[PDB]
Amino acid sequence: EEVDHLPIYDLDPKLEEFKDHFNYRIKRYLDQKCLIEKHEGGLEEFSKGYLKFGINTVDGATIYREWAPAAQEAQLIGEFNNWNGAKHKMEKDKFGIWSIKISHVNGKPAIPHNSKVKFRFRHGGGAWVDRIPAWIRYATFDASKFGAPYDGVHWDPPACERYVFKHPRPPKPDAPRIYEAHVGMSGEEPEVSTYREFADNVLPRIRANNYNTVQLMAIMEHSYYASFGYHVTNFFAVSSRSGTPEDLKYLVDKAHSLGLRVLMDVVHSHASNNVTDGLNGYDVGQNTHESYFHTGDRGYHKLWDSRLFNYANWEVLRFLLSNLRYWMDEFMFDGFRFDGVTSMLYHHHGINKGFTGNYKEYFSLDTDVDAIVYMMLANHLMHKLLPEATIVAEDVSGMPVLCRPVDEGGVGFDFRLAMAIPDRWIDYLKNKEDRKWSMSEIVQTLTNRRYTEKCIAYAESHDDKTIAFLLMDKEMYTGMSDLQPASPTINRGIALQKMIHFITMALGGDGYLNFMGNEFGHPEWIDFPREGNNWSYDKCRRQWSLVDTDHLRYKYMNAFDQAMNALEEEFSFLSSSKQIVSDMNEKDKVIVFERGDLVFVFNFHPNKTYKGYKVGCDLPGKYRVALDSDALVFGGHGRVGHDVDHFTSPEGMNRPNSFKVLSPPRTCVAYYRVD
Repeated sequence: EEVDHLPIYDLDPKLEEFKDHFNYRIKRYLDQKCLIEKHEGGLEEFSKGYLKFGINTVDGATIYREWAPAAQEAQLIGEFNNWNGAKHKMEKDKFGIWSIKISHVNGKPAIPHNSKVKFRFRHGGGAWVDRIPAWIRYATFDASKFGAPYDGVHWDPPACERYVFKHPRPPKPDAPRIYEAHVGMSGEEPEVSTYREFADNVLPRIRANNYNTVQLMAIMEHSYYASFGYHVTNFFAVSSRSGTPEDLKYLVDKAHSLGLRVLMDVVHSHASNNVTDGLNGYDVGQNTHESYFHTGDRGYHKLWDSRLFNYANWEVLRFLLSNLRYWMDEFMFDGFRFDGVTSMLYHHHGINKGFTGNYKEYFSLDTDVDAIVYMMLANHLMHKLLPEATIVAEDVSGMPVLCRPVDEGGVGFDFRLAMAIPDRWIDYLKNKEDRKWSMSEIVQTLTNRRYTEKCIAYAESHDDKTIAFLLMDKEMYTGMSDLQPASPTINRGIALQKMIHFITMALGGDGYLNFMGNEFGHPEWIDFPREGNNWSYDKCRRQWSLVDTDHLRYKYMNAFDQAMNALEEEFSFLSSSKQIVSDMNEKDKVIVFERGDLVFVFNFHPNKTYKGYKVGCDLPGKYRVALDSDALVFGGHGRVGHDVDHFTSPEGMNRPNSFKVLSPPRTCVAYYRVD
């Protein structure tokens, strides 16, 4: 009844044209939520699946449950029964759920902590098929033959071997300033670094640079390291190559001790096609109703060579929804990024598309209502468990109401990534001479967004040449030493890196993201150990020594990043709806804008200094430098006086006031009004 007028219609009048689609979508959501409440005691109860599935201790007994309707026989095997499951046969209920209850022996659990287990089943009268339980919380590999392969590990450490959280979740910041990181490649050494090494060495740097949030990639277990965490095998398992689940808790608690929020990459967009180690091992040709995945084309993602979930399946909803609670409750995360949302939103998965902005592309028979219902239930659940959670969507398409609350009719995400921004910088840096850069085009890319929804801006992210390397290339290996004066190319590259980051932050959105190393213009690119590079770890690491060495110039880019984040912390401009681009000067290559209380002046001209350049502002009074890219501490030339007063003159009777500034070439300066 109330689904006749969704709040989203008042927010965007164009949406009402697609009332039929939203009618269908919202009713599907309501129906599914009602089913969950009727049969499973609500979303909060339904998402406690990990206390029911996998291996769990109960009074005097151990219970193991596994959903496998396609099997006719099933047993639990492991080191505990010498890999013979004859005395540990499971029984199958009418819903295709297999169970076994194993009595304690002298009050001791039958399956020792840190011991290997497998789900053993037979289908169609064939040989035993042995898989890792779908709800396993840890899975290890032996670096001798295969890889790998992986072993499911019962993780239930005794009291003195458990990590106990000491610190509370910090509060939700006014704007997320996000440091995106991958633990494995976070060390200096050409090796897989560990959770504890990241916590102890990298977390302090993140805090020192004034980030308030960590986006932690590659946590969900993945057998293929080069997948960057995207191709998940064991959804409930902390990736073992960097340590144990207790090591991850240590990392999260340490982040919290430093006042940092932690979000985890949630990959619910697909599953690895790895048959031996992952969920795909449960597909034995059965109907989709009896699988994690669709069948035929709908079951396969061509681009990711991966399997695609049937989001309408009861057990798939239990699995995924419980997975969210698992990470949130057990590991104390402050939220998540859902990766591959674009693929989830459409049956074509947005592959090599192509989105025009026409609403017909968003609301049609290509819209995946199954997946949207799941994400709606997910967002309703997560924000109920943790009201201050931040949930980010990775969506390139620009789907309307993706980031409006479920109660409005939206999908329920808090932020989307501003995924169009990095493409603009790449094209400009690779293909366009500095003199042909359009100031309006830069502004368009940064500002052409949905203003009823929040976004996280970033100049570059993982996936290859960095902005700094596009700017400076081979010259970085010699030119970054302060032992000789900077060349014109080094001076240009350092200047523009700061400017590109700063305009992206200030104009691009309502939050900011930076990938590990890019804050100081880390050289080269990221390359994981693959077959095509002969399993090299050379570019699968971070050269912290570059930023730690005082006789290098990376410190200059790092200092600016620190100051930029500190500036946001002081003035709160990311969380301000006041955004006015007052000057786009194509001839002079100048952009002037206001964000919140700050007036920003960007001079992209290669060589020209503008004395007494008139810039518009809102409030009259006395202005001074708030942040100056040309300061010597940021490796600039020190041409802009920080103690210089800039008095305003009245305008009118398109800004009401103005002052005059000095603007040297390739500089960005933010000015504030003196109280």
